[PDB]
Amino acid sequence: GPHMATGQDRVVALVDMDCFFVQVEQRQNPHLRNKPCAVVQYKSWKGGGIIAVSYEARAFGVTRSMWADDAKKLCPDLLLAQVRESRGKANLTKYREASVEVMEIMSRFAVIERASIDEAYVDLTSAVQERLQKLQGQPISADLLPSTYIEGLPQGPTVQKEGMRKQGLFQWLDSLQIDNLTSPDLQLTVGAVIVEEMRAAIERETGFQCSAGISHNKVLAKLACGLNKPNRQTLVSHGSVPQLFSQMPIRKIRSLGGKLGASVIEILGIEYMGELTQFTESQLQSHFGEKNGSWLYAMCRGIEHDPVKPRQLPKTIGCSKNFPGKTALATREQVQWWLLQLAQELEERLTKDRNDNDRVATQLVVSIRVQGDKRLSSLRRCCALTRYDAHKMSHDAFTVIKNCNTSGIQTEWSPPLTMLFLCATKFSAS
DNA sequence: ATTATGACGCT
DNA sequence: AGCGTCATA
Ligand SMILES: [Mn+2]
Ligand SMILES: [Mn+2]
Repeated sequence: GPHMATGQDRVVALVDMDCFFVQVEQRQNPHLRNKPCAVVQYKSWKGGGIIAVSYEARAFGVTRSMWADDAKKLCPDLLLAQVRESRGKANLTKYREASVEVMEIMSRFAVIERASIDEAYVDLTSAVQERLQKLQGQPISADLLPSTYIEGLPQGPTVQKEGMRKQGLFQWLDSLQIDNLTSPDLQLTVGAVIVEEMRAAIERETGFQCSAGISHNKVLAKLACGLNKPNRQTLVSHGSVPQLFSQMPIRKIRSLGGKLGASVIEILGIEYMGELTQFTESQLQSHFGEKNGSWLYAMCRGIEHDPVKPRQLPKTIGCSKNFPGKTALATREQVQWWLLQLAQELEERLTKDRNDNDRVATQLVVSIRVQGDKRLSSLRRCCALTRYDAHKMSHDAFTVIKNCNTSGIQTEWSPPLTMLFLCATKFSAS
């Protein structure tokens, strides 16, 4: 245990915007503020599909992946904002641009890894070292942590939520050894001070509220972020992990929400993350492979080494559209019209990207789905991307897929297409 | 008939 | 390269 690496070398934060597309719409339209509201795409089919939900609306049981007509049954006064439509399809440009606003603010504090349209990881290790020296070994005042929860506290020997939060924070700060500049708990605490500042800057400069997690790695930071949403941040210390994990369903951990997580549970006969500690690393590797087993063995002990990648920008720019049920594309001209629609939005986004970010895509991926099939994608073919023009891209896309047509006559398309996807990839500096 | 994305791992 | 998994609004 002298040599037992603690996995406490880094301070990592995860910042995630609260109900993000909803906040974007509420900033634009003040009538939606502090109301049960949701963001919907399309409208004809069952009122449209919900993709974001305000906390007021979640109180009524409204969720994402709910049809708006069904959501209105739970919440009759639900207000709805519609995703823009351009060239016959949902267009997410407003939310992508809002995301850039937030990411550029975070980048003033540290290197960030864009993890989704509305969240980024922050490696704060260096910022913390600097703030620690600025500090002088003064105590950290509760006043510097006005929206911070310390997971696991208060504990040991009032019934208000904010009262509980301060109780826990006071116990944490009372215990801290601010004397030691290499203390991991102290380092997390200064990390949280910086994230309060970052979150204040995001709200001041965009109007958007967010939550955050602070811990020693990405998985714990992501988990921490969720603990006290909305508009709060949570510090998960190395020490808080045994109790936290002792009743944490395995599926709650990032990457375990799917088939792998289900196989951990079934094969091992366990339910909670903490139960993993009873297996040897070799045992876990035998069941889940070398990489996953090593990852699980360390992760259940609160340790993970995945770095925060310095990447603020998406690696791919894609445009996709489903043609569900009876709207499936059964005609050549239909297929070519929609490929052009997709290609025109792609050209628009690619040109904007080239101007803002000094880079050019070099590969065009074309993906389709066929009726009665499978899975999200039936077939994925790549071809060169040499020019940002929609007509070339759409013609090229048709070329690589046109032989998928089992149809006897080339005017018809069989079996009908239920999805088209164009994705630009393999960016190079330009 | 959730839809529209976007990253990463496997072979 | 093409496929599959996991994730987010
Ligand atoms: Mn969010
Ligand atoms: Mn998110």
